[PDB]
Amino acid sequence: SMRIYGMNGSGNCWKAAQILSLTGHDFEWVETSSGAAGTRSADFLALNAIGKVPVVVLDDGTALRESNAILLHFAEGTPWLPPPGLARTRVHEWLFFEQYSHEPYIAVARYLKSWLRQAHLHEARLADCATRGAAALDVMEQHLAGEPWLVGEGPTIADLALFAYTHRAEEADFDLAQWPAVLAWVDRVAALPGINLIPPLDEILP
Amino acid sequence: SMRIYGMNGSGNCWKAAQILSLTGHDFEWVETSSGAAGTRSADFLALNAIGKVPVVVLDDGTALRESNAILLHFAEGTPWLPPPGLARTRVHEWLFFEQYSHEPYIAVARYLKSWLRQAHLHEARLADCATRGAAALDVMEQHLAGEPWLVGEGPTIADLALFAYTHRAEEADFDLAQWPAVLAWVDRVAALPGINLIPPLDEIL
Ligand SMILES: N[C@@H](CCC(=O)N[C@@H](CS)C(=O)NCC(=O)O)C(=O)O
Ligand SMILES: N[C@@H](CCC(=O)N[C@@H](CS)C(=O)NCC(=O)O)C(=O)O
Repeated sequence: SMRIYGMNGSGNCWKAAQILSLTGHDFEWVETSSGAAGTRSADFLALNAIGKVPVVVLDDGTALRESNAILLHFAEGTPWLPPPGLARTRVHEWLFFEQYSHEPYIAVARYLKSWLRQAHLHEARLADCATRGAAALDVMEQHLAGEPWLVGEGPTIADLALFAYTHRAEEADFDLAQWPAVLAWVDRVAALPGINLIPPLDEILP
Repeated sequence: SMRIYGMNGSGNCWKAAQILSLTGHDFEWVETSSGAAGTRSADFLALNAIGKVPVVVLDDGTALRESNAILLHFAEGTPWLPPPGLARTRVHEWLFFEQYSHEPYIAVARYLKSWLRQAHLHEARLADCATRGAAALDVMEQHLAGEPWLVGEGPTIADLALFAYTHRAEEADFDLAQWPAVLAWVDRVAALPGINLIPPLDEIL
């Protein structure tokens, strides 16, 4: 039976659970810690040498890693992933934008401020995050002011990939009211059948 | 005719030029500055709101961005990219690992040290790059010690994506002799027909 190794509250892990649920796959969740008892354990590194969650393990033992690769793997042949061509390429562009220009600022600031509550250890990092995260939101705003979805005329895994952390941007100290087209898109994605939100970290973390 | 907006010496821009030449596409290179005269100019931001090179613009006006998306776009239907399935997923995994775990350390160290020659101004960051870049090479080494290519039995865009900066790792002060499987793989990729190396940055300056 299929397993997701993940951390409760993680947007990257949410991507994996969300696409599995959207595409009709049953799975077992395995709560995995950070460090020698989890992501840096012998057993885990045997699944993923990179030492990161999410990892999805198929009933045949195959271990899949990288949240955006997991989105691509399970969305293949569904309306969540266009076929090769311009639309698929536009999806790819947003997924690499997400990993390079968005996640490292939004997800990280949320982690440091609302998960660890270590704002004080990362003043420099956090100011940079605030600036570069705002720039990533500006890119999303510019696009979503003119089209309601990231690609083509309907939702795709590009929307899922950027929704993962953007829907919880308040925990990274971003006020989405200042990016009204992004806010409207967050609401549009949240209203889609089958989409679930990450509850507030304060309510799910020990 | 097709254009590539890029920076000479850039590994990410090399990915675009390299896949276009491997797949038989002629292109015009357009050198693009960093900042108001290039990547942050109004004309360039109209092509790519992210304000980053490479950008590939087709004759019909279509502007493509993100070096790994550009690899995916032009490799589709060629031996460089398998059709959907497990091997194709393995390719994706390496492309995301490259962007998240490898490029931000190896490409950035190379740029700050060997392009800008400002190592003295980025101490904490470059120490972090040295540590995390080494970890990324360890992942590559563990794989490549057991097989010659990143995915399956032959070269794919996974190899191209990782080769782009790894082949010039010496400019970020990584000695590839210390990762012998990665060293062997760099030579293996470099020997494929039509693969061109990025010239040393000291020849470009
Ligand atoms: N590029 C990866 C990044 C995943 C990632 O950063 N995972 C984190 C949690 S959100 C992790 O496993 N932390 C590393 C550790 O604890 O060692 C992806 O999108 O899957
Ligand atoms: N994820 C991008 C990264 C590209 C990138 O970092 N390009 C830099 C090269 S210096 C850039 O254009 N930055 C210019 C700017 O931000 O103004 C890709 O792979 O294409």
